[PDB]
Amino acid sequence: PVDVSVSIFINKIYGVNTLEQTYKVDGYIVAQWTGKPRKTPGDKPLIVENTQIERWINNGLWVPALEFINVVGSPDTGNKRLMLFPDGRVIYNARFLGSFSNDMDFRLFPFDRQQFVLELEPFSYNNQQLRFSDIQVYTENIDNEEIDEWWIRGKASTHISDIRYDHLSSVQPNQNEFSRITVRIDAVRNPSYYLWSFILPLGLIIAASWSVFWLESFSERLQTSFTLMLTVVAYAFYTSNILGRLPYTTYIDQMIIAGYGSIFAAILLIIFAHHRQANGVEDDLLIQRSRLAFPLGFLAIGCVLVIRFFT
Amino acid sequence: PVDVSVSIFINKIYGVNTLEQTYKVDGYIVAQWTGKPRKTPGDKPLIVENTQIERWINNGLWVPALEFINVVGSPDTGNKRLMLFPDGRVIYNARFLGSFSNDMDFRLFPFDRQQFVLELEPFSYNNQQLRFSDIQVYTENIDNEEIDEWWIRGKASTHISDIRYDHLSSVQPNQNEFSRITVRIDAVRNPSYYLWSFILPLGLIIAASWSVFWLESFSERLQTSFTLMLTVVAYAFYTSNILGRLPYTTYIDQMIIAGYGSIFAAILLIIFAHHRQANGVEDDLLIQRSRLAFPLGFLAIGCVLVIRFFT
Amino acid sequence: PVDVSVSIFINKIYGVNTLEQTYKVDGYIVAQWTGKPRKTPGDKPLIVENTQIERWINNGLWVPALEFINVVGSPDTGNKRLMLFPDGRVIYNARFLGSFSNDMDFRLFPFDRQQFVLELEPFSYNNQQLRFSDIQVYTENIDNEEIDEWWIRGKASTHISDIRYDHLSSVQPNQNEFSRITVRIDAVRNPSYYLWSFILPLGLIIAASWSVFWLESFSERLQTSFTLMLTVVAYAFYTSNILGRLPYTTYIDQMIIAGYGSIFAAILLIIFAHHRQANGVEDDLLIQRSRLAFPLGFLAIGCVLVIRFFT
Amino acid sequence: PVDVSVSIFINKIYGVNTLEQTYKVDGYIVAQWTGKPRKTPGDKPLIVENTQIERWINNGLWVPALEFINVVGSPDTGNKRLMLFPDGRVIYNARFLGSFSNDMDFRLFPFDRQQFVLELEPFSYNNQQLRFSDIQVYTENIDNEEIDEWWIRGKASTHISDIRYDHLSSVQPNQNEFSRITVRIDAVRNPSYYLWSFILPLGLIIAASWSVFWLESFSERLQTSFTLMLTVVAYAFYTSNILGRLPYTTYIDQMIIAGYGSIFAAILLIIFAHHRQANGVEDDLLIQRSRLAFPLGFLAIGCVLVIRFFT
Amino acid sequence: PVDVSVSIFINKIYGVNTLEQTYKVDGYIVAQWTGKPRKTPGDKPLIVENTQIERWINNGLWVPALEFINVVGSPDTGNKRLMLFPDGRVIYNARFLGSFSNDMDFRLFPFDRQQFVLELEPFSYNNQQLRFSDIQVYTENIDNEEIDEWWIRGKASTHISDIRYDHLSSVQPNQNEFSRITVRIDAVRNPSYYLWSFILPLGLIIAASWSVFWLESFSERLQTSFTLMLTVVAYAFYTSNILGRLPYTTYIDQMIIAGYGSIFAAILLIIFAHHRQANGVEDDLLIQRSRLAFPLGFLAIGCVLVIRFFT
Ligand SMILES: CCCCCCCC/C=C/CCCCCCCC(=O)O[C@H](COC(=O)CCCCCCCCCCCCCCC)COP(=O)(O)OC[C@@H](O)CO
Ligand SMILES: CCCCCCCC/C=C/CCCCCCCC(=O)O[C@H](COC(=O)CCCCCCCCCCCCCCC)COP(=O)(O)OC[C@@H](O)CO
Ligand SMILES: CCCCCCCC/C=C/CCCCCCCC(=O)O[C@H](COC(=O)CCCCCCCCCCCCCCC)COP(=O)(O)OC[C@@H](O)CO
Ligand SMILES: CCCCCCCC/C=C/CCCCCCCC(=O)O[C@H](COC(=O)CCCCCCCCCCCCCCC)COP(=O)(O)OC[C@@H](O)CO
Ligand SMILES: CCCCCCCC/C=C/CCCCCCCC(=O)O[C@H](COC(=O)CCCCCCCCCCCCCCC)COP(=O)(O)OC[C@@H](O)CO
Repeated sequence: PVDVSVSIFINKIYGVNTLEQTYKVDGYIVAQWTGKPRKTPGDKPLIVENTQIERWINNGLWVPALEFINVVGSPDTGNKRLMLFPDGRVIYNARFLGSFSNDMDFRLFPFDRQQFVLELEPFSYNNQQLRFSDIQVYTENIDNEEIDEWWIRGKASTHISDIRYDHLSSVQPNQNEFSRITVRIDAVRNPSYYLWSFILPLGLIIAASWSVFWLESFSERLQTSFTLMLTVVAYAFYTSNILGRLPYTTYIDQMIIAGYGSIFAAILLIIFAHHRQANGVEDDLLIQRSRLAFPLGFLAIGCVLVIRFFT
Repeated sequence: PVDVSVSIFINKIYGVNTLEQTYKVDGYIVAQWTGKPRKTPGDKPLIVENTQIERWINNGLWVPALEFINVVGSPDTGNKRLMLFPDGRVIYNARFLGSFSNDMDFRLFPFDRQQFVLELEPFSYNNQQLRFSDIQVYTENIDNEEIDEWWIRGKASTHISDIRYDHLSSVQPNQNEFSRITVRIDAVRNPSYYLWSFILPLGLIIAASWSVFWLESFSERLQTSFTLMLTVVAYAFYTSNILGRLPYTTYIDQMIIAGYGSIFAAILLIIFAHHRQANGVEDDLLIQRSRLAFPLGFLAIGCVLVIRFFT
Repeated sequence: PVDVSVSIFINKIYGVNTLEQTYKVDGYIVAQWTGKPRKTPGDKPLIVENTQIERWINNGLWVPALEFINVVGSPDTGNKRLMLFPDGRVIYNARFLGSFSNDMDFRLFPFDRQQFVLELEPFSYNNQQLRFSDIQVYTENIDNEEIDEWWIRGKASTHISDIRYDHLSSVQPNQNEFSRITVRIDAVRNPSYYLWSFILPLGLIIAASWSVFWLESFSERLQTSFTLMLTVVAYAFYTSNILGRLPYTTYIDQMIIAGYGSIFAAILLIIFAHHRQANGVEDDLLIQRSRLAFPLGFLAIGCVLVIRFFT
Repeated sequence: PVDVSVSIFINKIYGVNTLEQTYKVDGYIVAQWTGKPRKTPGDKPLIVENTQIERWINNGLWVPALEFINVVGSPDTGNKRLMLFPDGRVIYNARFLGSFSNDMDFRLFPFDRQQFVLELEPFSYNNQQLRFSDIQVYTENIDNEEIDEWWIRGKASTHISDIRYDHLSSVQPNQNEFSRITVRIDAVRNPSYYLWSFILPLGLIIAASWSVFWLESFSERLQTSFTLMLTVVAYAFYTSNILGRLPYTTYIDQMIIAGYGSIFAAILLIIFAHHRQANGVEDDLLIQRSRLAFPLGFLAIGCVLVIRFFT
Repeated sequence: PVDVSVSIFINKIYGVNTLEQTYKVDGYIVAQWTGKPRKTPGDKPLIVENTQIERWINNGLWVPALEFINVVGSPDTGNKRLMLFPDGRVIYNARFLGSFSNDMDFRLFPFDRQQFVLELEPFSYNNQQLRFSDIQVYTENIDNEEIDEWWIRGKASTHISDIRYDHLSSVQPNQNEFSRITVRIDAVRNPSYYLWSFILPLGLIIAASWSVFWLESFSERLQTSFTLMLTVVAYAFYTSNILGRLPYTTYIDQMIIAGYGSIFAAILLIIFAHHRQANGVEDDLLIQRSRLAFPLGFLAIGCVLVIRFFT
C-alpha cells in the first residue's frame, strides 16, 4: 500500500444542532503521500489550484478520494490545492465544511458531555492499497474555547482503525478492510443558560406552590395550585425544542415531572382535607403542619435524584 | 439483457420527518455486471474515481444510470468509483444520500409500525436490456438500533419486481417493463417520549378534573373545570406538529377528544345540578355519588378504545 | 415547424404548501419528434444517457429546451436519456422535480377545490418552429389517491394553447407566439382534520358559552365568558398558519368571528342585565329566558352562512 | 460603446418576505445589441441554446455578463438562448429567478405602499464600452393583480442611470462609471387580513374593557381588566413575526400600545377609586360617570393618530 | 513574493442572524498584481469574463485563489472578470456573497456594539510567495446606514496581518505563515424596538404589580400577583429567540429576573402578612406603608444595575 499522512486543522466548530445531533465542522485536510519522482518548473514544489487537479488526474496522477463517513449531506469543498514535489511526494490540501453526525446521549442534559467525531476514510482503496500512516489534528484554534454552549475540553484524540465492509466482499473477495481515521473532540455543555433561564423560574414556581400551603382560605389554595400546575405542565415540551423527542428523561424534564407530582400531591392533599372537613371544624394537628414537611420532601426527592449523578 | 447484481449498504437512516413522511438514507450502492474482457495496467482491477467515469463513458463503456424512484428532491451523490476487471466484469460503486418518501400510516401514533422503502430502478433500460439478477442489502450498521425514536426490527426484506410503464408504451411499443428493486426496512416507533411527556400530563389533568367533583362549593367546581377544559383544548394541534394534518385520528388525539368530552360532560352535569338546585336544598343521592362513577366511565372508555388494538 | 408529442408521467405530487401556494411535482417527461434518418450501431434505437446528450448536441443534433412556466425556483432535473431511432425519430425523456405554483382560492377552506397546474413551453422556439402535436398525461399513479389532505378527483385535463409574448415582439417581429401545454389535475381538500381538530373544540367552546347563561351567580357568568372569549380570540391566526395572510375570510375564520360576536354579545347582554338590575330585584321574564334563544340565533347564523355554499 | 436594448418580462412576483425585505421575481431578460455581420445556416437567425453559448464565447463572440445588483444570493438562471442574425445583431435571452431586496418602510403597516426594484448592470463593462440604449419592461402578466397581499398599481417605471464606482478607480483610472437599469414596480399592501384578523379582535377586547367600567363589584372590575391587559400585552410581537424587529412603531403596534395605556389607565383609575373609598361610602359623582368618558378619550386618541395619516 | 493590492467594495450587509452569530455580506473584491508583460488585441486591457478565466489559467496564467476564512458555508461567487494589461498587471474582480461569522458578545443586548469581520487569505500561497501590499475597503454604500437594527458607525478598519499555520509545518517546513486581511465594520444595535416592544409592556406589568399593594382585599392581592408573576415567567425565553442560548445574562433577561424576584417578594410578603394576621386584627404600621417602599427598592435595583454600564 501507500502511506498517507493526514493533518486535519479544525478552523471552527459551529451550528451544533442537538435536534438531529449534527454539528458543522469547518477546516483543512492535508493528505501527504510519496510517489515516483517528477520534474517541476525550477525545483520548487508545484502548486496546482482547484480546477487544475482534474487535468493532472487525467494526465495520470494518482489522487485518492478521501471521504467523510459520519457526514450529513454532501460536504462543501472549498478550494483544493495539490502540491507536488521534485523528490516525488504529493500533498493534497482541501478546505472541508461538513455537517457531521455523532450519536449523542442527553441523559444528563444541562450537565452534558458529548464528543464531536470526524470519520475519514478512502472511498475506493482498502488498506492493502492505501494505509493511513499517522494523523495529527491541529485543533489549536478551538482547543480551549466555548463555541455556543459547549466548552472544548482536552485534546482531540486521534485513532486509526480498520473497518471491514461486508458489502464489498463479493466485489473484493478477501481485501475489503478499509483504513479509517477517527478524530474525537470532547465537549462539555455549559449549563448556565438553563440554570438562570429554566431552573430559576421553575424553582420560584415550586417555591410559590410551597407557599400556597401557608394560606387560610380554600378559595385561594386550590385555584392557585391549579394555575401553577398548568404552568408547570405547559413546560413539558421545553427539552423537545432543544433536544429531539428522546425516549429517556433528562434532568430538566425529570424536574418538570417532579413539579407535576408535587403540585398534584398538593392539590389532592388540600382537596382531601376539605372533603374530610365537611361535618364540623374537623381540624387535625398534622395536616395544618404539613406546610413545612412538603418542601423537605421535595428537597429529599431532589437530593436522591442528584445523588445518582453524584455517584 | 445483462445481469446487474446490486449490493446496498445502509450507512445510516436519519432525519425521519413525519410531517412530509420522508426519511434521509445514506449509504453505498454497488452494481456489478459483466461485459467484454478488457486490458488494464498489470492485471489488477482498475479503479476509476469520480470525474473519470465520464471519460470512460465517452470512450464507449456501458454504465447504466440507476435512479431512486421514491426519492424527494435529487439524491446527493458523493464519490463514485468504477472498478473494471481484466476478465470483463464492471463494478459501479457510489455513495448515495437521499430523502426518500414512503406512505406512512399513523392510525396508531405512539405505538407505530412503519417501513422505510428504497426503490431502485434503471432510468433508461427495461428488463429486456437490464435485469437485476439479485440484491443483498447489508444493513448491519443499523440492524438493531434506535435512530431517533424508531427501532429497526428484523432484516431488510429485498424484492425484485417488474413495473410496466404506460407512458413509455408509445416510444417503446411492447417492451416498457422495467426491473425494480424494493428494499423494506421495518421500523417500530418508540412510544416512551409520548408516554412520559404527553400521556402523563394529560393523565394528571384528567385525574384533577376527576378530583374537582370532590369539592363542595360551586365557585370552584366550574371555574376549575373550565381551566382544565381549555388546557386540554389547547392540546388539539399537538400531533399536527409531529405528524401532518392527517384526516384520521391517532391514539393521542382520540385521548385529547376523550378529554374534551369528559370535561364537557363534567361541566354540563355540574351546571345542570346547580340549575335544578334552585328552589331549595334540592339534593339527590345519585349526583353527589357520581364523583366516583365518572372516572370508572372514563376508564371503561379507555379500555374499549384499547381493546380494538388488543384484538 | 416540427411536431413534438409529449407524455408527462406524474410519479407523485407532494409537499402541497398552501402558505406560498406551491406544490412539488415529480415525474417523467417524454418529448418525441421526427428528424432526418440516422445510422446507429446495429438497428436498435440508441440510448444516450445524461452527460452524453451534450456531446450529441455539440455534434449538431437538434434538442429543444422545454421549460416549465409556473415553476418556483429552478426544477431539479434527474437523469435524462435521449433515444434515437434509425428511421429518424428522436425521443427526449427526463425526470423532472419542480415546485410549481398555481393561483389557489381558499374562500371555502376546509371544503376546498383546487387544481395543480403544470405549464410546459419551449424556451426558444415559437410555434412556427416547434408545435406541440398532442399530449397524453399518464397520471395513473395518483389518479384516485389522497396525498396529504388532497384527494385527486377525475382525470388530468390536458390543453395545448398558444401564448403571445410581447417582450419578444422586437426581437421576433411577427412570430412571437409560443406553443404551450397546460396540465390540470383537480384536487379536493379533505376537511376531516379540521372537523375533528378545530371545528369540534370550537363547537364545545361555543356550547359551553351557551351553557354559562344557565348559571345564577354573576361572579361566574362574566369571568367564564371572558375566558371563553379570549380563548376564541387566541384562535385568530389559525388559518394564517395553514394558508397565507389572505384578504378574504374562509369558513374557519368566519366561524371564529361568529364566536367573537357570540361571546361579545353574551358579555354585553349580561353586563347590561346586571347594570339595569341595580335599584331592586329588577327581574324581567324575557332576559332570564334568553338562555335558550341565543343558541338558536347562532344556529340560524350558521345555517344562513352554510346556505350560501348550499346554493 | 455598444448599445444594448433590454426587455424584462416579469412572469410573476412571489414570496414577498417582509422579514428580510426580499421578494422573489421570476422572468425573462432579452438584451439585444449589434455586432459585425455573420453567416448562419440558411439566412434565418441561429438559435444557440444553453450550454452552447459557451462554445460560441470560446470561439470569440462577445456576450456581456449582465448581473442583478439588488439580488440576495445568486440568481437562479434557467435556460438561456443566444439568437444571432445574419445582419449582425445578437440577442441574449435568459430566464432569471432571483430574490431581490429593496429598502422597505413599514411606518404605515396595514396601509402600506412599497416598491419592488430590479437593478440590472453590466458586471465588467462601463458605459464607455456598454451603454443601455433603452429598456421596456413588459409587466402585463402582473400589471393589475394581487399576488399575496400586494396589489400591483400602475406601470413599472424604468430608469437608466449611471453609477460611479470608487473601488474600480484604481484599476480603471477615469472610466469607472457603469450604466444601470432600475425597474420600479409600485405595490400597495392589502390591509383586509389585518382588518378582520387583528383589528377586529383587539377592537372587541378594548370595547370589553370599556364595558368592565359598567360593573358594580370590585372583584370583577380589576381581575377582568388584568386579563384583558395581559391579553393585549401578549400581542406585542405580532408585527415582529410579520415585519422585522423595526425601530419604529407601525399602526398595529401603536394600537397595541394604546391598548396598553387604556387598560393600565383603567386599572390605575379603579384602584385609586377603591383606595379613596376606604373610610366610608366615599362616592363622587364624577368617577362613576367616567365609564362613558373613557371610550370617547380612546376614540379621540385614535382620531388624532389617524389624522396624521389623513394629512 | 508578489504584491497583491485588494479593494473590497461592500454592496450591502444583510441577514444579521444573532442565533448563530452570522451575517450575510455581499460585495466585490478586486485583487491587483503585476506579472510579465503580455500582448492583447489592440492595446486596451483585455476583459475575460467568467468561464473564460479557466481557459487562461489552463494556458498558464497565474491566478491566486483567495478565500474567506470566517465564512459559514461556501461563499456564493457571482460573475468574475479577469482584466489583463499590456504592461503586465493582472486584475481579478469577483462578486462575493457569503455568510460570515464573528464572535459576538451580547452581555449588553439592547445597547449592543458588535463588529462584522471579513477575513481574506490566500488558500495556497504563503507570504513568501504572495504578500498583500495594501487594502482599501470602499464601504461608502453602507457607511452611515441602518440595515435592520444595526447602525454602521465609523469607517471599516483594515488590517494586514500574518497567520502561522501549524498544520502546514510538515508540508512546508519553515514557510507556513500566510498573509491575511481583516476588515472590521463596527455596528451598534438599535435598542428602539426592544424599548417600545418589550421594555414598555414589562414596565407596565411591574408597575401594575406595584399597584396591587394598594388593594385592600386578600382575594385580589395574591391572585393578581400570581397572574403577573407567571406572565413575567413566560417571558424567560424572549432573548433565546433573538440571541442564542447564551451562558450569560443580558440586560433584558436580568430585567426579567428582577421581575421574578419582585413579584415573588411581593407574593411572599403578602402571604406572610396574612399568615401573621391570624389571631386578630394584627395590623402593623410598617407593612401597610410598604406599598410605596417597594417600587423605590426596584428603582434602586435598576439604578445599581445601570450604574455598572454607566461606569
Ligand atoms: C413524600 C414526600 C412528599 C412527596 C409528595 C410529592 C411528590 C410526588 C412525586 C412525583 C413523582 C416524583 C418523581 C420525579 C421524577 C420522575 C421522572 C422519572 O423518573 O421518569 C418518569 C417516571 O414516570 C413517572 O414519574 C410517573 C409517576 C407519576 C407522576 C405524577 C405523580 C402524582 C402522584 C399523585 C399524588 C399521590 C397522592 C397519594 C395517593 C395515595 C418516566 O420516565 P421514562 O418512562 O422515560 O423511564 C425510562 C427512562 O428512565 C430510561 O429509558
Ligand atoms: C358514560 C360514562 C361517562 C362518560 C361521560 C364523558 C364521556 C364523553 C365522551 C366523549 C367522546 C368519547 C369518544 C372519545 C374518542 C373520540 C375520538 C373519535 O373517535 O374520533 C372523532 C369522533 O368524533 C367525536 O368524538 C365527536 C363526539 C363529541 C365529542 C364531545 C362530547 C361531549 C358530549 C357532551 C356531553 C354529553 C352531555 C349529555 C347530554 C344528554 C372524529 O374522528 P374522525 O372524524 O376523523 O373519524 C374518521 C376516522 O376515525 C377514520 O377515518
Ligand atoms: C340575533 C341572534 C343572536 C345573535 C347575537 C350574537 C351574534 C353576533 C354576530 C357577530 C357577527 C356575525 C357574523 C359572523 C361572520 C362574520 C365574518 C365575516 O363575514 O367577515 C368579516 C365581517 O366583519 C365582521 O364580522 C365585523 C362585525 C363585528 C363582529 C363583532 C360583533 C359583536 C357585536 C357586538 C354585540 C352587539 C350588541 C348589541 C348592541 C345594540 C370581515 O370579512 P372581510 O372584511 O374580509 O370581507 C371581505 C371578504 O368577505 C371578501 O373579500
Ligand atoms: C385622556 C383620555 C383618556 C386617556 C387615558 C388612557 C390613554 C393612555 C395613553 C397611553 C399612550 C397613548 C399613545 C398610544 C400610541 C403610543 C405609541 C407611540 O407613539 O410610540 C411609542 C411611544 O411610547 C409610549 O407610548 C410610552 C407611553 C406610556 C404607555 C403606557 C401609558 C400608561 C400611562 C399610565 C396611566 C396614566 C395614569 C395617570 C397618572 C397621573 C414609542 O415609539 P418609539 O419609541 O419607537 O418612537 C420612535 C418612532 O416613533 C420613530 O422612530
Ligand atoms: C430591598 C428592596 C426590595 C427588593 C425586593 C424584591 C427584589 C428581589 C430581587 C431579586 C433578584 C434581583 C436581581 C435581579 C438581576 C438578577 C439577574 C442576575 O444577576 O443573574 C442571575 C443571578 O441569579 C439570580 O438572580 C437568582 C436570585 C434569586 C432570584 C429570585 C429572587 C426571589 C427571592 C425571594 C424573595 C425574598 C424573600 C425574603 C426571604 C427572607 C444569574 O446569572 P448567571 O448565573 O448567568 O451569572 C453569570 C453571568 O452573570 C456571567 O457569566
